[PDB]
Amino acid sequence: ESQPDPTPDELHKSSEFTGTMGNMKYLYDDHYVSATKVMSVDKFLAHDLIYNISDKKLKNYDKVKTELLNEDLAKKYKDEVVDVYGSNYYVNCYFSSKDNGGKTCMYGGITKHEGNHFDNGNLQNVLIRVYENKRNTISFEVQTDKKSVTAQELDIKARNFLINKKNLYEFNSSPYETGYIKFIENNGNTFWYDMMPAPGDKFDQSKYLMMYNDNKTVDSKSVKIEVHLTTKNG
Ligand SMILES: [Zn+2]
Repeated sequence: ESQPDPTPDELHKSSEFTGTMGNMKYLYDDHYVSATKVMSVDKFLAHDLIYNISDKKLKNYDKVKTELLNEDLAKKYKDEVVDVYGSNYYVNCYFSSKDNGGKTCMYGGITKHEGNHFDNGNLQNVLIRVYENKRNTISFEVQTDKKSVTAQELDIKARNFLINKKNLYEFNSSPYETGYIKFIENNGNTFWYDMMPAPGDKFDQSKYLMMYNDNKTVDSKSVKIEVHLTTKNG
């Protein structure tokens, strides 16, 4: 059923990462694609959808391609009016079938608009508990207007806060050696994401963000979230 917690040896270690941690920071530091009530207009590969979404803030794009885990998911949302929220990238973002106004790429992040908001139009607060070397040091809330929200949206908001509050990611490296965010649903199901880059000297943004392609959603009103960091080295 649910995924078992991380084994000690499998968590990515920042000490084994030789690239620029700033490239991971970029993906979560006040960085995200957002849109409401849109419908896809085109496709590239069988598992993706293309939307006309403009970079409101910093005019960097007018088109967005989101890749999904499979062809079924893409077909399911193809003609639906949806809301979008996710972390985008530009390096190795591929479009056109020889040819096929900037463009940007991302994974998952879509939810149906209809019936997915709160009656009183208020926002739902989600508590995030932070653990450092097995100690709950701080806890804070992030918000969403969606009853059923993607795990990606909640993750992004949580890391954005920790970047500023705890300097989660810096340009050169990170004060933490290990890190993973865990979700606990009200039906008992659990799952987690590794918050550190794979070992080596070159961070692959596209490959990392791919973990969101399942378009996983959770009930904002009842889900629990825990961030587990260690400085177990230094
Ligand atoms: Zn909506």
